[PDB]
Amino acid sequence: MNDVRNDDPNFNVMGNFDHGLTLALSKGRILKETLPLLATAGINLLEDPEKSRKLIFPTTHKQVRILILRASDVPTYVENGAADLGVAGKDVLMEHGAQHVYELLDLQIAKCKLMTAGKVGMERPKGRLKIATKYVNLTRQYYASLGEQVDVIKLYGSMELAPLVGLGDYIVDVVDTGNTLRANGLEPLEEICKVSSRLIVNKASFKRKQVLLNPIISQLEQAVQSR
Amino acid sequence: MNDVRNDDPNFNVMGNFDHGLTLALSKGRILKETLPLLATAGINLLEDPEKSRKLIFPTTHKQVRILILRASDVPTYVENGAADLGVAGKDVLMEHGAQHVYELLDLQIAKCKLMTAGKVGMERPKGRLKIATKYVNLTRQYYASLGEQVDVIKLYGSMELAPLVGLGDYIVDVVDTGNTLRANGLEPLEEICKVSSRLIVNKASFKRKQVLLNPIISQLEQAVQSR
Repeated sequence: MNDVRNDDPNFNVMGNFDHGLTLALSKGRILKETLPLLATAGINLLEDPEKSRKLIFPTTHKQVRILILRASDVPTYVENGAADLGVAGKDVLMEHGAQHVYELLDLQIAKCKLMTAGKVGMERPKGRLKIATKYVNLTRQYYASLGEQVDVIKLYGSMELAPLVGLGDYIVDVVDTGNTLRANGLEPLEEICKVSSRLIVNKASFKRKQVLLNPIISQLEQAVQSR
Repeated sequence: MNDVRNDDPNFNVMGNFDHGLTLALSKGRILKETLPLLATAGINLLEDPEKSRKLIFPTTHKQVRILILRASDVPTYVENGAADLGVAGKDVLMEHGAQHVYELLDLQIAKCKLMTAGKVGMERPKGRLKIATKYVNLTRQYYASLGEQVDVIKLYGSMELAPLVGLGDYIVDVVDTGNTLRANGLEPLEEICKVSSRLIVNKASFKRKQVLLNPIISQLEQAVQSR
Protein backbone atom coordinates (compact mmCIF):
# COMPACT_ATOMS: atom_id res chain seq x y z
CA MET A 1 0.00 0.00 0.00
CA ASN A 2 2.19 2.92 1.35
CA ASP A 3 5.59 1.24 0.60
CA VAL A 4 7.32 4.01 2.69
CA ARG A 5 10.99 2.81 2.98
CA ASN A 6 10.61 3.93 6.62
CA ASP A 7 9.60 0.48 8.02
CA ASP A 8 8.91 1.12 11.76
CA PRO A 9 6.72 -1.95 12.59
CA ASN A 10 9.27 -4.34 14.22
CA PHE A 11 8.45 -8.09 14.78
CA ASN A 12 7.17 -7.71 11.12
CA VAL A 13 8.11 -6.79 7.48
CA MET A 14 10.66 -9.67 7.05
CA GLY A 15 10.36 -11.81 3.87
CA ASN A 16 12.82 -14.71 3.21
CA PHE A 17 15.14 -15.10 0.14
CA ASP A 18 14.93 -11.23 0.15
CA HIS A 19 15.58 -10.09 -3.48
CA GLY A 20 15.61 -6.62 -1.87
CA LEU A 21 18.87 -6.44 0.22
CA THR A 22 20.43 -8.78 2.86
CA LEU A 23 23.17 -7.28 5.12
CA ALA A 24 25.53 -9.61 7.11
CA LEU A 25 27.11 -7.93 10.23
CA SER A 26 29.77 -9.32 12.62
CA LYS A 27 28.07 -9.46 16.10
CA GLY A 28 29.99 -7.93 19.07
CA ARG A 29 32.23 -4.81 19.13
CA ILE A 30 32.18 -4.58 15.26
CA LEU A 31 28.34 -4.30 15.27
CA LYS A 32 28.45 -1.53 17.96
CA GLU A 33 30.89 0.50 15.73
CA THR A 34 28.99 -0.52 12.50
CA LEU A 35 25.43 0.74 13.41
CA PRO A 36 26.52 4.43 13.82
CA LEU A 37 27.51 4.43 10.09
CA LEU A 38 24.24 2.60 9.17
CA ALA A 39 22.40 5.17 11.36
CA THR A 40 23.82 7.93 9.03
CA ALA A 41 22.26 6.08 6.00
CA GLY A 42 18.80 5.87 7.72
CA ILE A 43 19.38 2.13 8.53
CA ASN A 44 18.85 1.00 12.18
CA LEU A 45 17.63 -2.17 13.96
CA LEU A 46 14.31 -1.83 15.88
CA GLU A 47 15.15 -3.91 19.03
CA ASP A 48 18.33 -4.92 20.93
CA PRO A 49 19.47 -7.91 18.78
CA GLU A 50 21.46 -9.26 21.78
CA LYS A 51 18.07 -9.46 23.66
CA SER A 52 16.15 -10.70 20.52
CA ARG A 53 15.09 -14.29 19.65
CA LYS A 54 15.09 -13.30 15.91
CA LEU A 55 17.90 -14.63 13.63
CA ILE A 56 16.80 -12.29 10.74
CA PHE A 57 16.04 -8.61 11.69
CA PRO A 58 13.99 -6.11 9.64
CA THR A 59 15.39 -2.50 9.64
CA THR A 60 14.18 1.16 9.58
CA HIS A 61 14.68 0.78 5.77
CA LYS A 62 12.05 -1.57 4.23
CA GLN A 63 14.32 -3.01 1.43
CA VAL A 64 17.08 -3.98 3.95
CA ARG A 65 17.11 -6.95 6.41
CA ILE A 66 20.04 -7.66 8.83
CA LEU A 67 21.83 -10.87 9.92
CA ILE A 68 23.98 -10.73 13.12
CA LEU A 69 26.64 -13.41 12.36
CA ARG A 70 29.78 -14.85 14.01
CA ALA A 71 32.49 -12.74 12.29
CA SER A 72 33.95 -15.88 10.58
CA ASP A 73 30.58 -16.60 8.77
CA VAL A 74 29.98 -13.08 7.28
CA PRO A 75 32.21 -13.64 4.20
CA THR A 76 30.80 -17.24 4.01
CA TYR A 77 27.19 -15.91 3.59
CA VAL A 78 28.18 -13.09 1.11
CA GLU A 79 30.59 -15.40 -0.85
CA ASN A 80 27.51 -17.66 -1.47
CA GLY A 81 25.11 -14.70 -2.11
CA ALA A 82 22.99 -15.69 0.93
CA ALA A 83 23.88 -12.05 1.84
CA ASP A 84 24.05 -9.32 -0.89
CA LEU A 85 26.74 -7.44 1.17
CA GLY A 86 28.41 -7.57 4.62
CA VAL A 87 30.80 -5.92 7.14
CA ALA A 88 33.80 -8.07 8.22
CA GLY A 89 37.24 -7.41 9.75
CA LYS A 90 40.10 -7.43 7.16
CA ASP A 91 41.64 -10.10 9.51
CA VAL A 92 38.63 -12.46 8.88
CA LEU A 93 38.46 -11.55 5.12
CA MET A 94 42.21 -12.24 4.60
CA GLU A 95 42.11 -15.52 6.66
CA HIS A 96 38.80 -16.73 5.05
CA GLY A 97 39.63 -15.67 1.44
CA ALA A 98 37.96 -13.19 -1.01
CA GLN A 99 36.12 -15.16 -3.79
CA HIS A 100 32.70 -14.06 -5.24
CA VAL A 101 32.97 -10.68 -3.42
CA TYR A 102 33.97 -7.00 -3.93
CA GLU A 103 35.77 -5.27 -1.00
CA LEU A 104 34.34 -1.76 -1.58
CA LEU A 105 35.12 0.17 1.66
CA ASP A 106 37.61 0.48 4.52
CA LEU A 107 35.00 1.69 7.10
CA GLN A 108 37.90 2.74 9.44
CA ILE A 109 35.86 1.21 12.37
CA ALA A 110 36.85 -1.63 14.79
CA LYS A 111 40.43 -0.59 13.79
CA CYS A 112 43.27 -2.66 15.34
CA LYS A 113 46.50 -4.57 14.43
CA LEU A 114 46.96 -8.35 13.94
CA MET A 115 49.83 -8.98 16.44
CA THR A 116 51.86 -11.82 18.00
CA ALA A 117 51.73 -11.83 21.87
CA GLY A 118 53.29 -13.74 24.83
CA LYS A 119 53.35 -13.87 28.67
CA VAL A 120 55.03 -10.62 29.92
CA GLY A 121 58.84 -11.19 30.17
CA MET A 122 58.83 -14.54 28.26
CA GLU A 123 61.94 -16.27 26.74
CA ARG A 124 61.48 -17.63 23.15
CA PRO A 125 61.17 -21.43 23.76
CA LYS A 126 63.46 -23.80 21.80
CA GLY A 127 61.71 -26.19 19.28
CA ARG A 128 59.08 -25.44 16.59
CA LEU A 129 57.12 -22.52 18.22
CA LYS A 130 53.54 -23.49 19.32
CA ILE A 131 51.17 -20.62 18.20
CA ALA A 132 47.54 -20.57 19.44
CA THR A 133 45.44 -18.59 16.88
CA LYS A 134 42.02 -18.24 15.18
CA TYR A 135 43.99 -16.85 12.14
CA VAL A 136 45.85 -20.07 11.07
CA ASN A 137 46.63 -19.19 7.38
CA LEU A 138 47.64 -15.58 8.34
CA THR A 139 49.96 -16.90 11.12
CA ARG A 140 51.27 -19.70 8.78
CA GLN A 141 51.88 -17.09 5.99
CA TYR A 142 53.43 -14.53 8.47
CA TYR A 143 56.05 -16.96 9.93
CA ALA A 144 56.57 -18.15 6.30
CA SER A 145 57.41 -14.42 5.62
CA LEU A 146 60.26 -14.78 8.20
CA GLY A 147 61.26 -18.19 6.66
CA GLU A 148 60.31 -19.95 9.97
CA GLN A 149 57.96 -22.97 10.32
CA VAL A 150 55.69 -23.18 13.44
CA ASP A 151 53.21 -25.62 15.06
CA VAL A 152 49.78 -23.86 14.80
CA ILE A 153 46.88 -24.65 17.25
CA LYS A 154 43.42 -23.49 15.95
CA LEU A 155 41.26 -21.75 18.63
CA TYR A 156 37.67 -20.46 18.19
CA GLY A 157 37.15 -18.79 21.63
CA SER A 158 39.45 -16.84 24.04
CA MET A 159 42.98 -16.62 22.47
CA GLU A 160 43.87 -14.51 25.58
CA LEU A 161 43.65 -17.64 27.83
CA ALA A 162 45.99 -20.00 25.87
CA PRO A 163 49.47 -18.76 26.96
CA LEU A 164 48.51 -18.31 30.71
CA VAL A 165 47.71 -22.08 30.98
CA GLY A 166 50.78 -22.77 28.76
CA LEU A 167 48.89 -23.89 25.60
CA GLY A 168 50.72 -21.56 23.16
CA ASP A 169 54.34 -20.35 23.43
CA TYR A 170 52.75 -17.32 21.66
CA ILE A 171 49.31 -16.23 20.28
CA VAL A 172 48.19 -14.28 17.17
CA ASP A 173 45.09 -12.08 17.76
CA VAL A 174 43.85 -8.61 16.64
CA VAL A 175 44.93 -5.84 19.14
CA ASP A 176 43.19 -2.41 19.61
CA THR A 177 45.40 -1.07 22.48
CA GLY A 178 46.43 -4.38 24.16
CA ASN A 179 45.26 -3.04 27.58
CA THR A 180 43.07 -6.18 28.12
CA LEU A 181 46.28 -8.13 27.17
CA ARG A 182 48.53 -6.36 29.79
CA ALA A 183 45.68 -6.64 32.38
CA ASN A 184 45.91 -10.50 31.98
CA GLY A 185 49.76 -10.37 32.21
CA LEU A 186 50.37 -10.59 28.40
CA GLU A 187 52.26 -8.20 26.00
CA PRO A 188 51.65 -7.39 22.31
CA LEU A 189 54.92 -8.16 20.39
CA GLU A 190 55.08 -8.10 16.53
CA GLU A 191 52.60 -6.29 14.22
CA ILE A 192 51.66 -8.69 11.32
CA CYS A 193 49.37 -6.08 9.61
CA LYS A 194 46.80 -3.30 10.35
CA VAL A 195 43.08 -4.37 10.47
CA SER A 196 39.68 -2.55 10.19
CA SER A 197 36.04 -3.49 9.35
CA ARG A 198 35.58 -3.53 5.51
CA LEU A 199 32.37 -3.48 3.39
CA ILE A 200 32.05 -6.46 0.98
CA VAL A 201 29.42 -7.10 -1.78
CA ASN A 202 28.57 -10.46 -3.48
CA LYS A 203 29.71 -9.80 -7.10
CA ALA A 204 26.36 -11.05 -8.59
CA SER A 205 24.25 -9.01 -6.06
CA PHE A 206 26.44 -5.98 -7.05
CA LYS A 207 25.58 -6.32 -10.78
CA ARG A 208 21.90 -7.15 -10.11
CA LYS A 209 20.71 -4.81 -7.26
CA GLN A 210 22.67 -1.68 -8.41
CA VAL A 211 19.60 0.64 -7.80
CA LEU A 212 19.47 -0.13 -4.02
CA LEU A 213 23.27 -0.44 -3.43
CA ASN A 214 24.52 2.86 -5.03
CA PRO A 215 22.69 5.20 -2.58
CA ILE A 216 23.64 3.13 0.56
CA ILE A 217 27.36 2.90 -0.44
CA SER A 218 27.39 6.68 -1.24
CA GLN A 219 25.96 7.52 2.26
CA LEU A 220 28.36 5.05 4.00
CA GLU A 221 31.32 6.58 2.05
CA GLN A 222 30.27 10.10 3.27
CA ALA A 223 29.73 8.88 6.90
CA VAL A 224 33.54 8.21 6.88
CA GLN A 225 35.27 11.65 6.41
CA SER A 226 38.74 9.99 6.23
CA ARG A 227 40.27 12.55 3.76
CA MET B 1 52.31 -33.96 51.73
CA ASN B 2 49.89 -31.21 52.98
CA ASP B 3 46.27 -32.07 54.05
CA VAL B 4 44.18 -28.88 53.25
CA ARG B 5 41.96 -29.50 50.12
CA ASN B 6 38.95 -27.12 50.66
CA ASP B 7 38.99 -23.44 49.41
CA ASP B 8 36.15 -20.78 49.64
CA PRO B 9 38.39 -17.81 48.62
CA ASN B 10 37.00 -16.82 45.18
CA PHE B 11 39.18 -14.47 43.02
CA ASN B 12 42.07 -16.25 44.85
CA VAL B 13 44.64 -19.11 44.51
CA MET B 14 44.18 -19.98 40.72
CA GLY B 15 47.39 -18.85 38.88
CA ASN B 16 49.47 -20.44 36.06
CA PHE B 17 50.62 -23.98 34.97
CA ASP B 18 48.52 -25.65 37.75
CA HIS B 19 50.25 -29.03 38.48
CA GLY B 20 47.17 -29.58 40.65
CA LEU B 21 44.30 -30.05 38.08
CA THR B 22 42.88 -27.99 35.15
CA LEU B 23 39.20 -28.63 34.12
CA ALA B 24 37.93 -27.45 30.65
CA LEU B 25 34.08 -27.01 30.48
CA SER B 26 31.85 -26.14 27.47
CA LYS B 27 30.05 -22.77 28.01
CA GLY B 28 26.43 -23.44 26.82
CA ARG B 29 23.53 -25.68 28.00
CA ILE B 30 26.33 -28.25 28.77
CA LEU B 31 27.84 -26.08 31.58
CA LYS B 32 24.46 -25.57 33.34
CA GLU B 33 23.87 -29.39 33.35
CA THR B 34 27.61 -30.12 34.14
CA LEU B 35 28.07 -28.13 37.43
CA PRO B 36 25.35 -30.03 39.40
CA LEU B 37 27.40 -33.26 38.89
CA LEU B 38 30.65 -31.43 39.85
CA ALA B 39 28.77 -30.11 42.93
CA THR B 40 28.33 -33.86 43.88
CA ALA B 41 32.16 -34.32 43.76
CA GLY B 42 32.76 -31.27 46.04
CA ILE B 43 33.81 -29.16 42.98
CA ASN B 44 31.89 -25.84 42.60
CA LEU B 45 32.71 -22.28 41.42
CA LEU B 46 32.58 -19.49 44.05
CA GLU B 47 31.14 -16.64 41.84
CA ASP B 48 29.02 -16.27 38.64
CA PRO B 49 31.64 -16.83 35.88
CA GLU B 50 29.19 -15.25 33.35
CA LYS B 51 29.47 -12.01 35.47
CA SER B 52 33.27 -12.46 36.08
CA ARG B 53 36.11 -10.72 34.15
CA LYS B 54 38.33 -13.64 35.37
CA LEU B 55 39.48 -16.17 32.67
CA ILE B 56 40.70 -18.94 35.10
CA PHE B 57 38.28 -19.70 37.99
CA PRO B 58 39.36 -21.27 41.30
CA THR B 59 36.96 -23.89 42.82
CA THR B 60 35.76 -25.25 46.21
CA HIS B 61 38.76 -27.66 45.79
CA LYS B 62 42.22 -25.99 46.11
CA GLN B 63 43.65 -28.65 43.66
CA VAL B 64 41.16 -27.78 40.82
CA ARG B 65 40.88 -24.64 38.57
CA ILE B 66 38.14 -24.25 35.86
CA LEU B 67 38.15 -22.87 32.29
CA ILE B 68 34.81 -22.03 30.57
CA LEU B 69 35.62 -22.59 26.83
CA ARG B 70 33.65 -22.52 23.54
CA ALA B 71 32.63 -26.22 23.12
CA SER B 72 34.92 -26.43 20.01
CA ASP B 73 38.09 -25.57 22.10
CA VAL B 74 37.58 -28.05 25.02
CA PRO B 75 39.09 -31.08 23.22
CA THR B 76 41.77 -28.69 21.77
CA TYR B 77 42.95 -27.77 25.35
CA VAL B 78 42.80 -31.39 26.74
CA GLU B 79 44.35 -32.90 23.52
CA ASN B 80 47.38 -30.60 24.22
CA GLY B 81 47.34 -31.14 28.04
CA ALA B 82 46.65 -27.42 28.60
CA ALA B 83 43.67 -28.98 30.48
CA ASP B 84 44.15 -32.28 32.45
CA LEU B 85 40.46 -33.24 31.73
CA GLY B 86 37.28 -31.70 30.21
CA VAL B 87 33.55 -32.09 29.33
CA ALA B 88 32.56 -31.86 25.59
CA GLY B 89 29.61 -32.94 23.38
CA LYS B 90 30.28 -36.23 21.50
CA ASP B 91 29.42 -34.21 18.31
CA VAL B 92 32.43 -31.86 18.92
CA LEU B 93 34.69 -34.77 20.11
CA MET B 94 33.93 -36.86 16.97
CA GLU B 95 34.35 -33.81 14.62
CA HIS B 96 37.60 -32.64 16.37
CA GLY B 97 38.89 -36.25 16.56
CA ALA B 98 41.32 -35.50 19.43
CA GLN B 99 44.40 -37.75 19.99
CA HIS B 100 46.08 -37.77 23.45
CA VAL B 101 42.77 -38.25 25.36
CA TYR B 102 40.67 -40.87 27.22
CA GLU B 103 36.84 -40.66 26.92
CA LEU B 104 35.95 -42.07 30.38
CA LEU B 105 32.25 -41.12 30.93
CA ASP B 106 28.98 -40.64 29.03
CA LEU B 107 27.48 -38.02 31.44
CA GLN B 108 24.04 -38.44 29.68
CA ILE B 109 23.57 -34.62 29.96
CA ALA B 110 23.02 -32.08 27.11
CA LYS B 111 21.65 -35.18 25.28
CA CYS B 112 20.57 -34.67 21.62
CA LYS B 113 20.91 -36.24 18.11
CA LEU B 114 23.16 -35.03 15.24
CA MET B 115 20.55 -34.74 12.41
CA THR B 116 20.19 -33.46 8.81
CA ALA B 117 17.42 -30.79 8.40
CA GLY B 118 15.58 -28.86 5.62
CA LYS B 119 13.09 -25.98 5.07
CA VAL B 120 9.50 -27.19 5.87
CA GLY B 121 8.40 -28.86 2.58
CA MET B 122 12.03 -28.77 1.21
CA GLU B 123 12.58 -29.91 -2.45
CA ARG B 124 15.32 -32.59 -3.01
CA PRO B 125 17.70 -30.45 -5.16
CA LYS B 126 19.67 -31.72 -8.25
CA GLY B 127 23.45 -32.47 -8.56
CA ARG B 128 25.88 -32.36 -5.57
CA LEU B 129 23.96 -31.15 -2.44
CA LYS B 130 25.11 -27.98 -0.56
CA ILE B 131 25.20 -28.75 3.25
CA ALA B 132 25.72 -25.85 5.72
CA THR B 133 27.31 -27.33 8.91
CA LYS B 134 29.75 -26.75 11.81
CA TYR B 135 30.35 -30.57 11.71
CA VAL B 136 32.14 -30.83 8.29
CA ASN B 137 33.99 -34.19 8.79
CA LEU B 138 30.89 -35.81 10.44
CA THR B 139 28.65 -34.64 7.54
CA ARG B 140 31.39 -35.63 4.97
CA GLN B 141 31.74 -39.08 6.68
CA TYR B 142 27.90 -39.52 6.98
CA TYR B 143 27.13 -38.87 3.26
CA ALA B 144 30.25 -41.01 2.50
CA SER B 145 28.36 -43.75 4.50
CA LEU B 146 25.50 -43.39 1.91
CA GLY B 147 28.11 -43.42 -0.95
CA GLU B 148 27.17 -39.81 -1.99
CA GLN B 149 29.65 -36.86 -2.14
CA VAL B 150 28.39 -33.36 -1.09
CA ASP B 151 29.48 -29.69 -1.23
CA VAL B 152 30.08 -28.68 2.45
CA ILE B 153 29.87 -25.02 3.68
CA LYS B 154 31.60 -24.57 7.08
CA LEU B 155 29.67 -22.45 9.62
CA TYR B 156 30.97 -21.41 13.09
CA GLY B 157 27.69 -19.84 14.38
CA SER B 158 23.93 -20.51 13.99
CA MET B 159 23.33 -23.31 11.40
CA GLU B 160 19.55 -22.69 12.00
CA LEU B 161 19.76 -19.44 9.90
CA ALA B 162 21.43 -20.89 6.72
CA PRO B 163 18.39 -22.52 5.00
CA LEU B 164 16.00 -19.53 5.68
CA VAL B 165 18.33 -17.19 3.68
CA GLY B 166 18.84 -20.05 1.14
CA LEU B 167 22.52 -20.80 1.94
CA GLY B 168 22.24 -24.61 2.30
CA ASP B 169 20.05 -27.10 0.44
CA TYR B 170 20.15 -28.76 3.91
CA ILE B 171 21.96 -28.35 7.32
CA VAL B 172 23.58 -30.73 9.87
CA ASP B 173 23.18 -29.63 13.54
CA VAL B 174 22.54 -31.32 16.95
CA VAL B 175 18.77 -31.61 17.81
CA ASP B 176 17.85 -31.89 21.55
CA THR B 177 14.10 -31.18 21.03
CA GLY B 178 14.35 -29.34 17.63
CA ASN B 179 11.64 -26.84 18.76
CA THR B 180 13.86 -23.90 17.61
CA LEU B 181 13.89 -25.67 14.16
CA ARG B 182 10.04 -25.94 13.82
CA ALA B 183 9.72 -22.32 15.17
CA ASN B 184 11.43 -20.72 12.07
CA GLY B 185 9.65 -23.24 9.78
CA LEU B 186 12.36 -25.99 9.51
CA GLU B 187 12.10 -29.82 10.07
CA PRO B 188 14.48 -32.39 11.59
CA LEU B 189 15.09 -35.04 8.81
CA GLU B 190 17.49 -37.97 9.61
CA GLU B 191 19.71 -39.16 12.56
CA ILE B 192 23.55 -39.32 12.00
CA CYS B 193 24.23 -40.36 15.63
CA LYS B 194 22.90 -39.77 19.19
CA VAL B 195 25.01 -37.23 21.19
CA SER B 196 25.64 -36.41 24.91
CA SER B 197 28.30 -34.54 26.98
CA ARG B 198 31.31 -36.88 27.67
CA LEU B 199 34.17 -36.64 30.24
CA ILE B 200 37.67 -36.72 28.63
CA VAL B 201 41.17 -36.92 30.27
CA ASN B 202 44.57 -36.03 28.70
CA LYS B 203 46.30 -39.48 28.67
CA ALA B 204 49.53 -38.10 30.25
CA SER B 205 47.61 -36.09 32.94
CA PHE B 206 45.75 -39.38 33.73
CA LYS B 207 49.02 -41.33 34.35
CA ARG B 208 50.60 -38.51 36.43
CA LYS B 209 47.76 -37.03 38.58
CA GLN B 210 45.79 -40.31 39.09
CA VAL B 211 45.53 -39.62 42.92
CA LEU B 212 43.38 -36.45 42.34
CA LEU B 213 41.44 -37.76 39.26
CA ASN B 214 40.20 -41.21 40.47
CA PRO B 215 38.09 -39.70 43.34
CA ILE B 216 36.41 -37.08 41.06
CA ILE B 217 35.65 -39.61 38.24
CA SER B 218 34.24 -42.12 40.82
CA GLN B 219 31.89 -39.43 42.30
CA LEU B 220 30.87 -38.15 38.79
CA GLU B 221 30.13 -41.78 37.70
CA GLN B 222 27.86 -42.23 40.81
CA ALA B 223 26.18 -38.79 40.27
CA VAL B 224 24.78 -40.11 36.89
CA GLN B 225 22.57 -42.57 38.94
CA SER B 226 25.06 -45.39 38.10
CA ARG B 227 23.68 -48.98 38.70
